[PDB]
Amino acid sequence: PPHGELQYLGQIQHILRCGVRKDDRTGTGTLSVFGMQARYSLRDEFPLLTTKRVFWKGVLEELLWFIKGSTNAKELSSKRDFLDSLGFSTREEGDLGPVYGFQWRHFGAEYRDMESDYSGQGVDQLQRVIDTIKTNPDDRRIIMCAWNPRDLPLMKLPPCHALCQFYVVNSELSCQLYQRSGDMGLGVPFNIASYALLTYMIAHITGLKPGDFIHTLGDAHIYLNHIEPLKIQLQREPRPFPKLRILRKVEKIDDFKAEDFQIEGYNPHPTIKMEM
Amino acid sequence: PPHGELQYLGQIQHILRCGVRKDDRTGTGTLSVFGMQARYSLRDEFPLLTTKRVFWKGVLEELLWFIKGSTNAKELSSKRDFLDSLGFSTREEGDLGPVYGFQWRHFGAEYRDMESDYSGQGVDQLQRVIDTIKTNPDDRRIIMCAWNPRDLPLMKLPPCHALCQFYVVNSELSCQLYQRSGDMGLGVPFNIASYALLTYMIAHITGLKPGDFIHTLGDAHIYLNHIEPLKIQLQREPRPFPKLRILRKVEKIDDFKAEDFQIEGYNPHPTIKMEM
Repeated sequence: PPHGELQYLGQIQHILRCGVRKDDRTGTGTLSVFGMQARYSLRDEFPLLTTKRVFWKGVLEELLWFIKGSTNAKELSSKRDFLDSLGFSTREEGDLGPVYGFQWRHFGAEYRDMESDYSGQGVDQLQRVIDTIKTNPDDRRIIMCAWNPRDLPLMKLPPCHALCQFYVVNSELSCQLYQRSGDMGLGVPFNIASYALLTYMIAHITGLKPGDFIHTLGDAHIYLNHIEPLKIQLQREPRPFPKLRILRKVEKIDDFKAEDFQIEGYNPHPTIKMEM
Repeated sequence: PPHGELQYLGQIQHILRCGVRKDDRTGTGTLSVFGMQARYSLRDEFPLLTTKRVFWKGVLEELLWFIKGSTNAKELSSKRDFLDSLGFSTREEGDLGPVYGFQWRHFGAEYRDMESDYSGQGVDQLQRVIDTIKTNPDDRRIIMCAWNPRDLPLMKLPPCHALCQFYVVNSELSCQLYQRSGDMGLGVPFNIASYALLTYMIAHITGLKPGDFIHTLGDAHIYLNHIEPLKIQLQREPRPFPKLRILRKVEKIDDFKAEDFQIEGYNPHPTIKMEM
């Protein structure tokens, strides 16, 4: 049964062979393919890519900050145009505005500052997911969306960047992430690990077992400057994925802490430095 | 190069072989797989399935009614629980409430009745798509969403049922539809034809050529009562897809009429009656 990272590598190769030159907002050209999908088993394995070292502690710490609903850059620990819409003095103090996990936990709420009490304000998308999984696991609407923060100033009712759908059958929790664009070199590996981790978390608090992570892309692209390192990455053979262990029984999504998680059996190839 | 309908047939076969029993809101069991994708070329062909006759005039007429933004059932020509939320006398007169194409043309507007003037109210998702294609064809946000009408009474900020993303490169317009659930027997063939048609329309008014239609599903399912007819459908060999012809030059999406369209070379297998 073939290693799932083989799908990611096949996608990179497909884009290098059949992608077309397409310009992005940031000047930089890309090689682009529209519409792709890969499926990663979460059953007794965790799809942290092995053809280069992925910084999983960073992935974890950023996901926890998302889960908190924080809009304070200071709060994002050691592990873009949107800033122009902010005031100077609030920006200086680390206040990002109503972005990222604010949308997950207070979707539609009116933002005051990064220190305001938003309890009870807006839709808690994340708790809605967890609650639906418990009240009706057959539901087809177990959906959570994220917005690129730069979009929120630009227009009325901007589309999401990412739509994440959960699914339950036979005691297994699966997750499908649709992303309108994905950078294959940097973003995608990170997003895979990040949503796979979220799925492990939610499965843990709802008493289910992780099933599959399905990653679907709109504009799947490779920045011109990542072409040569990706060509080299394609020559590396994947190693069996590692396992992820959750180290205590946790009951609410807000109680998880970075120390609750351990990776084991992770044997990646060396780090590839890709330049944003 | 293999016939694209082969993908749809492979999906049906996959669900029959590997799908699991899953119950749906309507009682009825289904065989379910989470996460699938198929790609249909629109380049000099139109993916109207050939392994059974698809009612394309109905597909066309319903899409035109959507495009109109109509909420009047009477207006939907010859070719569910949500009604319970409506008043008796408005319902009787055919007024469906702020549903279907109302969302496409007046997203977020406050609904009065089916005869009110909504010009200038809400976000015109469809014109926004067309406008972005003309102002920035590289954009990754060329997105239009549809909601299952039954959801709008149920909750604050319900998720979409369908997210449709367009993409432009080299003078070609492609479309990806993500659907959170798809009934393989009835819904999917219809949705394929419907969004492929929309893509032809938009391409025509923006001066592009149709590229690919990508269909992505969350809960891809087969109702228990469709199993035996689908098993028989799987034994039929697809015939080359037909072509679609747009018969005059049309400039605005609202000007299209059912008579502007002709199918040619359509040689389907006989009709399969699938019972909703």
